[PDB]
Amino acid sequence: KSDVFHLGLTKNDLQGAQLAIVPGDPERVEKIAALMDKPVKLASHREFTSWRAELDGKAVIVCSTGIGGPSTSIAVEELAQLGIRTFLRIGTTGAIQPHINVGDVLVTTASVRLDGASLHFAPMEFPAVADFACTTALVEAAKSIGATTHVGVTASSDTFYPGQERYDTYSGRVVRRFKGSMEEWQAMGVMNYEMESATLLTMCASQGLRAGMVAGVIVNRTQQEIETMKQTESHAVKIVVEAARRLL
Amino acid sequence: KSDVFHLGLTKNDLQGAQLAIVPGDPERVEKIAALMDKPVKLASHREFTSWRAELDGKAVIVCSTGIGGPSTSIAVEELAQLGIRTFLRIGTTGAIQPHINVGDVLVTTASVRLDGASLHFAPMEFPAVADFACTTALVEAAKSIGATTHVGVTASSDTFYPGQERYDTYSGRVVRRFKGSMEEWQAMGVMNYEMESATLLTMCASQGLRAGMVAGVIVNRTQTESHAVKIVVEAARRLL
Amino acid sequence: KSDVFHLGLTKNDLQGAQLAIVPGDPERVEKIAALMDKPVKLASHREFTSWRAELDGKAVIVCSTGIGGPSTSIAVEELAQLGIRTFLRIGTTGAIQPHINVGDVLVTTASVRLDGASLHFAPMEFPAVADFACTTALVEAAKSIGATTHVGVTASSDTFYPGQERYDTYSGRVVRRFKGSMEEWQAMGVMNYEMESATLLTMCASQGLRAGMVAGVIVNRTQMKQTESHAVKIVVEAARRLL
Amino acid sequence: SDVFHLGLTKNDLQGAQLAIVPGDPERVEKIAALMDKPVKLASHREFTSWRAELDGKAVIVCSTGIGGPSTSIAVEELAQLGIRTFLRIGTTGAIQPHINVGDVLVTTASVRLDGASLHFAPMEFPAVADFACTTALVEAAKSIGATTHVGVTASSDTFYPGQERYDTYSGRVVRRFKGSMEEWQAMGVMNYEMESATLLTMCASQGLRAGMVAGVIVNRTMKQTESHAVKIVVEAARRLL
Amino acid sequence: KSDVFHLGLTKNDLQGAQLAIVPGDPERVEKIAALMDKPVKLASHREFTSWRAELDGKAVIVCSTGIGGPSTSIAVEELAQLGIRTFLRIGTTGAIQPHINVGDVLVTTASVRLDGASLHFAPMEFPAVADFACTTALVEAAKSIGATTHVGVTASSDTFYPGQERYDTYSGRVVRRFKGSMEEWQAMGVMNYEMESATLLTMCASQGLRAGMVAGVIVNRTQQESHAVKIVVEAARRLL
Amino acid sequence: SDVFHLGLTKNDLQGAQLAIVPGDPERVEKIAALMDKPVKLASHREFTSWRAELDGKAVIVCSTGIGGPSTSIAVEELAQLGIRTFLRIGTTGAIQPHINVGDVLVTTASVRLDGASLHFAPMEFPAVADFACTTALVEAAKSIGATTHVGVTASSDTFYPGQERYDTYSGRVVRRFKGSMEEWQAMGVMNYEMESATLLTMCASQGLRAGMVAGVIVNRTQQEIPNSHAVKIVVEAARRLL
Ligand SMILES: O=c1ccn2c(n1)O[C@H]1[C@H](O)[C@@H](CO)O[C@H]12
Ligand SMILES: O=c1ccn2c(n1)O[C@H]1[C@H](O)[C@@H](CO)O[C@H]12
Ligand SMILES: O=c1ccn2c(n1)O[C@H]1[C@H](O)[C@@H](CO)O[C@H]12
Ligand SMILES: [K+]
Ligand SMILES: [K+]
Ligand SMILES: [K+]
Repeated sequence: KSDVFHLGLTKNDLQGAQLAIVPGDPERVEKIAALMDKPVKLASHREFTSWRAELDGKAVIVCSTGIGGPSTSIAVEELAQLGIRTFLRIGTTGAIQPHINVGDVLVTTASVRLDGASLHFAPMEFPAVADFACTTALVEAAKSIGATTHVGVTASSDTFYPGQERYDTYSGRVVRRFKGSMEEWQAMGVMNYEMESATLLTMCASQGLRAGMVAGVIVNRTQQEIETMKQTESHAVKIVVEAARRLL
Repeated sequence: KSDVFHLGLTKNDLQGAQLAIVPGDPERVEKIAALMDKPVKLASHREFTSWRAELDGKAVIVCSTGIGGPSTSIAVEELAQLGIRTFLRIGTTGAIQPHINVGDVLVTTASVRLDGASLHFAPMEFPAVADFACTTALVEAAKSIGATTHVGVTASSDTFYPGQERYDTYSGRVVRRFKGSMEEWQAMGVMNYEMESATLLTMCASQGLRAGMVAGVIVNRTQTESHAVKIVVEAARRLL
Repeated sequence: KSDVFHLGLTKNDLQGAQLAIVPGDPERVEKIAALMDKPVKLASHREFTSWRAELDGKAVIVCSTGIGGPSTSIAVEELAQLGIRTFLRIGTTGAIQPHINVGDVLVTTASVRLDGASLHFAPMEFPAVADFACTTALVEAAKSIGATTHVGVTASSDTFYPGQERYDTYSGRVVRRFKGSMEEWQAMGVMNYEMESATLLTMCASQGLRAGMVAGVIVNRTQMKQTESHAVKIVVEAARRLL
Repeated sequence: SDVFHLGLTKNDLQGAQLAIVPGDPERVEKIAALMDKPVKLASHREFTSWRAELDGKAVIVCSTGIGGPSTSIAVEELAQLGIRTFLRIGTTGAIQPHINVGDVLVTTASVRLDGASLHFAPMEFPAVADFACTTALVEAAKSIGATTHVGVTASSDTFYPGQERYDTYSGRVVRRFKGSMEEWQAMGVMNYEMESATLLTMCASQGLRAGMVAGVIVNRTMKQTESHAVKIVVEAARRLL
Repeated sequence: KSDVFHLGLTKNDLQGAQLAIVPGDPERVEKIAALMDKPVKLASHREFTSWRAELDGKAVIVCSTGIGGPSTSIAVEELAQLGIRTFLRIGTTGAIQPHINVGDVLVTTASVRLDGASLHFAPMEFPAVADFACTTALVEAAKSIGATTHVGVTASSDTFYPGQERYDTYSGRVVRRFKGSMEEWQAMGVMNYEMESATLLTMCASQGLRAGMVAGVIVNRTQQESHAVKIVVEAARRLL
Repeated sequence: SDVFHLGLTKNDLQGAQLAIVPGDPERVEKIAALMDKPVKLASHREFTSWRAELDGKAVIVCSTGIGGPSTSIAVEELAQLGIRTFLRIGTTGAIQPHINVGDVLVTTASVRLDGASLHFAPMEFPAVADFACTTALVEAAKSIGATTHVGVTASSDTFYPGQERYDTYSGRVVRRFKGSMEEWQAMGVMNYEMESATLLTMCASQGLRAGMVAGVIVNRTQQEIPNSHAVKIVVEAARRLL
C-alpha cells in the first residue's frame, strides 16, 4: 500500500500528522524520532526513510529528503499530498562567516537560490523565504535550548563542490559563475552553504505550505582547524524538535 | 550643512539615530514623527523629507523615499552613511488575495523582485528578505493593537501599471512578461503589490542593514493609514 | 475631480496640450514654464508638479517626473491618458568621457537600459531609442543657440551609486554585474549616466509616443547655472519645432 | 590581402572611409555603377567588394551576406582597412498595415533578435543608428520624394521562426517567438530584416557610424523599389563624405 | 577509512577500477553487481550504496547516485577523485513519444538541461552531450542483448512533478516556464524525461570524463499520466 | 522556384534526401566533383547548389554561407525540398594545443554561442549531432586513416570577439567573451566554427538528421589567423547514410 509514488506511505500512516521534520540523511531520521514519544519506522525507499512519532501527544513525521532540491521536491510534494502542511528542515552545515563558530546554530530566514528545482515552482524573482511562524518557533526553541544562534541568509547550492567554490576537486576548476562567489556571498552577509533550502523554501512559500530551516555549524570554511560534530548535531536536532512543539 | 549628496543632512542632525522609519510620501513624514517625542523637521530636498523624533530617550529618523526603487536606493544609502542601521518601511497597499480585506495590515517577510534597483546590489538569486527582528517587532506591534494581520510575500514592481498587470491604461497592453502575472502571483500566495520593498529589502539584507515592512490595505485588486502608522512606531520602539 | 490617479489633473487642465517638457525636479518646473507664454500652475502631488504654458499659441505642459524610472513611468502614463503624445526630457548631467566638458550639451539618441521599469513595457531586446523628430529638433535647437553638443548613447541606471560604479558608499562594494562597468561603457562610447531615460525612451518608443532627451553637462567624474539655462532654452526651442 | 575574408588591402580602398553594405553580392556592382569610376576589387565567399567615386572621394561597396555573423566579418575587416561609416541598404518585410510594398524605411534602432550583437555589447545596449547617417538617409529620401517611414526594425537571426513564419517544414514556432509579430506590431516596429541589430550594435559600441535604409518587398499583413532605396543610400553617402 | 567525504570509500577499495555503473536507486546496486564476477559490497552512506565487481578480469564499481543532479554530482566527483574516468548511468524513464513502448530501451545522445547542477560546471550554452564511445558501446550492447532501442535526446528535470508537467499534485499548479512544456519537447523529438542525465553528461563532458546514459521505459506519458541492466553491463565490457 | 532563396524545385533534387552543406560557395563544385554526374543547379546570394550521384542515389551539395542565419535558410529550404539528412563540412580553428592543421574534427555537440539556435529551441536544448551521422563520419574517417578528433565544438555568431580574437579594429572583447577561450579549452572543447550550433539545434529539434565535420586551418593556442581529407570523409560518410 502507498498513496504516493516514492515514499511508500499512506494517509493512515500519518495518523493525522500535519508537521514533518525533514533531515537530508536517511540515517538521521531514527535519531530525530528518538527525541519524541512512541517513534515507529514507517517506510524506507531510495533516500526516503520515514518515521512517525508523537510530540506532546500529536502525530509528527520525520522523513529524509536525500541530498539536493530534486529529491527534496519529491519528499515535500508527496508529504503534502499525504496531508503535511508544515516542514522543518534540520541540517548540519559549514559556515562562511569568520564570526560564526562551530557549535553555533543557524536559522534561515531566506536562501540564495543557487539551485534548479526552485525554478520549477517560481521564477527567480520570487524569494526563497521561510515561513514566519516556523522561523519564530526555531528562534524561540534555540533560546529554550541555550544555543548561540545566528539568523539570516543561507546560500543553497545544487552542488557540494563548484557551487560552494571548492577547488579541492578532480578538475580543480570552478565555472565563471562561481569564481569569486564565496567572497561575494560573505560580503553580502550570507551565513553558510547547504543544498536543500532554496528548493524547500521556494516550493513551500509558493504553494501555501509552511517551511523553516535550522542547522548546526560543524565546520567553518574560513578557519584552519576542522568539539564533537555529533554534539552540534544533537543541539540543532533538539531545537528542531522543540520548535515543532510550538507549531502543532 | 550636508554630509550626503541628496538628503541635505549631517550626522549631527540624526543625534545618534540608528533607526529610520521610511514612508514613500514626504507628506506622511510629519504625521509619523508626530506620534513620537520631541518631533522636529530636519530637511526637504526633492522627494526626501526628513524629521527626527525620540522614543524612550533614543533618536529616531523619519525620512520619505519617494516612489520606486531608484529614489529609495538613494535615501537608504545616504541614511546608512549617516549611521542608520535599521529601516522600517511603511506604506499603503492594494491586496491581490481574495481574503485580504481593506483595513488589514500586511507584514512583508520577503518580496518578489519585479524591480531593477535590487539587481544593483545583489543578483536575482539573492532573496529580497526582511530582517527577522524587524519582522518580529512589526508582527508583535500589530497583534498588540489587535489589527487583522497577514504575514508573507509581497510583489514589488518598478511600475504602477503594466508591472501590476493593469490594463486601464493608455495602450491597454501589458508586455508578455507580465501578461497573466497577477493570477500567477495570486496562486503563489503573494499578498499584494507595492513599488519599493524589493529594492529596500535586497539592499539592506546584502549590506548588513536591518529592514522590515508594514503596509495598510486600502483597496483590493480582485484610519487604515493611522493603524499601520501606530504599528510601525510601536515596532520601532522595540528595535532601539 | 482628477482624471488620473497620481498627477491630480483633468484633460481640461491641459487645454489641448499634446507636448510635455518633463524635468526631474519639481523646483525646476516653473523656471521652464516661465520661458513661455501664460504660465499657470496646474497641480502639485508627490514629485509631480505640473504647469501649463503656451508656445506659439499652443498649450504646452511642464511636469516633473521625480527621480527614477518608476515615478517617470507614472507621470508619462498619466500624461498620455490626458492627451500628451510628445515628451521632452530635460536634465543636468555628469559625463564619463574626458572630451566632454562642463557647459557642453548632450542629446541622447538611445539609452543603455540599466533600469527595471523599461522591462515592464518591452523586452530587453527592444531599443531604448529616442524619437527622430524630437532628437532632430533638440540637435537643431542646440545649433541655433551655438551650444557645444554631443549626440549619442547615455547609460540609464536605476541607482545613483552602484549602477554608476560609485565606491564612495556605506558598503564600498559594487555587485559583480557593475564591477568594471564604467570603463566598459566609456570604451563603448557612452556619454554619461542619468536615471530616467531608459524608462522614458522605451515606454514611449513601444507605445507610439514621441520622446527625446537633452542634458547640460555640469560635472565630469573623469576630469552649472550657465549650463542649466543653455539646456532649458534648447528644450523650449525644440518644443516649438514639435508642436 | 590585409584581411582574412575580404581579400582586400588598405591601398585597394584608395583612402575610402565610407562603405555601402548591401546583403546580396549581386547587388554590389549595381550600386557601384551608380557612382563614378566603378572598379571591382574582390570576390570571396559572400563578400563582393567594389570601389567607386562620389564627388571625387573613394567609396566602397561591399556585400555582407545574410545575417549578423557574416555582416560582423565584413564590417570588422572594412574597419581594419579604414572604413568609419557604414550604410546598409537592404530588403525588408513590413509588418505595419499602413506601410506599402515599395516604401522606404529608415531605421533609428533595432530590436536585437540576433546573437552577434551580444558579441559586442550586452543586451541592455541599444542597437541604435548614428544620428548623422540617419539624418542623411531621411534627407536623401525627401529629395527623392520617397514614401518614407522612420523608426524601429526587428532584426532577426532567422528568416522563418524569428519572423513568426509558420509556412515551413515543421510548421512550428518556438515559444519565444509564438505571438511575437503581433507584439512587435503593437510596439510600432515597422519591419523585419536580418542584419541591422548586429551592424548597429557593433558600430555604435566601437565608435563607427552606421545607418540603415531598406525598401519594402513584402507586407506581412516591385522592380522599381530596389533602385529607389539604392538611390537614397547613394545620395545619403554624398552627405557623409 | 574514506578518501572522499560522502561515499565512505578509499582509492584502495576500488582495486584499480576506472569505470562505474551509476544507478539512481541504492537498492539496485547489488542487483547490477551480481551480474558480474566477484561482487563485493563496499559501503552504504546516505543515498550512496557502492559495490565492486569484476568484468573480464577488471575492477568495476557500481554506485548509486540518489535522485537528482545534486546527489549525482557528489557521487561522480568523489568517484572521479578515486580514479573513475568512465560513468554509465542506468535508469528508469517515462517516454513522451507515442511510438516508444513500455519496456523499450533508450540511449541518450544529449539532454535538455532542465536542471540546476549542470550550470555549476558549464554555462547553459554548453551541450549536455554523452561521450561518443560510451553511446556507441550502449547502442552496440543493445543489439547484443536484444531490445527495442531508441537513440536520441532526453529531457532532464530537477523535479519529478512540475518540471515533467505533472498536474496530479497538491497544488495542481505548474509554473509558467513548464506550462505546455511536455508538448513542446514532444514536437522537438525529445524521447523521455528523467532527472540525472543533464548533470551527469554536462559535468563529465566539461571535465574530460566519459559518460553514457541508458534507461528502461517504465511508463509512457502520452497515456499515463532487466534489458537495460544487461545492456549497461555489456556496454561496460566494451569500455574497459 | 519552390523556395524563396535557393532557386530550386523538388525536381532539381531528383529524389535526393541527403545534402552536404559547406559554408563556402566555391567549395560546392569541388565536393560535387568527387561524385558521379555532378550538375550545377543554382547560384543565388551565398547559396550555390549542385546535384551529384553517389552509389546510384542523388545527393545535393549546397553552400550555407557563413553563420547561423544563412545556414538556417539553406537547411529550412532544403528540408522543404525533401532533404532529411545534412552533413556540414567546414573549416575550423583548433583551441587544443596538440590538434594539427589538417586534422579532421567530428562534432558530437556544440556550445551554442549563436543566436539562430534559439529561434528553434530554448538554450537548455542540446545542439547535438544525429548519432547515425556522427557514426558515419567517424567510421569514414578511420576508413581513410585520417587524424581525427571527436567531441564538443564552440559555435560562434562572430569570427572575432566571440572566438576571443584580439587582433581587431578595437582590440577589445566584450565581458561575456573575455577569458572564454581558456574556459572552453579547460572544458575540453576542441575547436571554433560558426554554423554547427544553428545546424545541429534546428535539425535535432525538427526530426532532421545532421552531422558536422571540419578541417583545422588554424591552431588558436598559437595564432588568431593562419599565415582534401575532411571533404573525402564527408562524401564517404554520405555513402553510408543514403
Ligand atoms: O522578411 C525579410 C525580407 C528581406 N530580408 C530579410 N527578411 O532579411 C534580409 C536578409 O538579408 C534577406 C533574406 O531574404 O533579405 C532581407
Ligand atoms: O518520469 C521519470 C521516471 C523515472 N525516473 C525519473 N523520471 O527520474 C529518474 C529518477 O532518478 C527517478 C524518480 O522516480 O526515477 C527515474
Ligand atoms: O576560426 C575559424 C576558422 C574557420 N571557420 C570559422 N572560424 O568559422 C567558420 C566560418 O564559416 C568560416 C570563417 O572563416 O570558416 C570557418
Ligand atoms: K538525492
Ligand atoms: K521617485
Ligand atoms: K551569410
